[PDB]
Amino acid sequence: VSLEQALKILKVAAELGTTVEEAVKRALKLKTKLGVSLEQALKILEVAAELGTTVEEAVKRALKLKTKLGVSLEQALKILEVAAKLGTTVEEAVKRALKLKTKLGVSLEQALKILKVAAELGTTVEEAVKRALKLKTKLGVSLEQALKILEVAAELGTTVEEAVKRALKLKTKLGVSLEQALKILEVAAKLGTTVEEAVKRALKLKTK
Repeated sequence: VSLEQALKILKVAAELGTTVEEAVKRALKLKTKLGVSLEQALKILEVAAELGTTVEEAVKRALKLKTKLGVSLEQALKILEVAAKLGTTVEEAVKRALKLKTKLGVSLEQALKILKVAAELGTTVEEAVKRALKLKTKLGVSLEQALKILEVAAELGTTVEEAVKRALKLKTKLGVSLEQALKILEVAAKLGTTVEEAVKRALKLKTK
């Protein structure tokens, strides 16, 4: 059990309002029923809790999208998730994700993350791009990392500079990457706990 998966578990349980044991059971049931990875199974459970629908409907609509557009399951699930957060149809979420790809030269995956981040911030797309591009240039991070920093600052209710400060203090305290430090911070905020506590549980959970 990876630290990323363990953190993903804590977070999904929180999103679901269950204990982690119950979340895990639910995720292992799906994994077997679909022959998917644990990572995928948790993504499906996350999307149902963000859709405010059933695990079963999420799955149903995802495979419909998979077959319809020929995308991966992950991609189908982000699309469903972005459309929900945008309040739009998936046809419309896909149209905007393509107009962003063209407008910037980025992948579908990246377009969709931008759209989601703008939605979460309640900012325009153009303004989210501006903020992400500025971090990209100030710290030499990838686009995706710039976007993770944006969300986490929001989640915390602090500035991206203080988000960055803390994440770097974690890379240092624990010897993890920047991505992992951002996940841990996202996860402690979501759980409403200190990062020490989140990590302790994550390590504690890493006997699954």
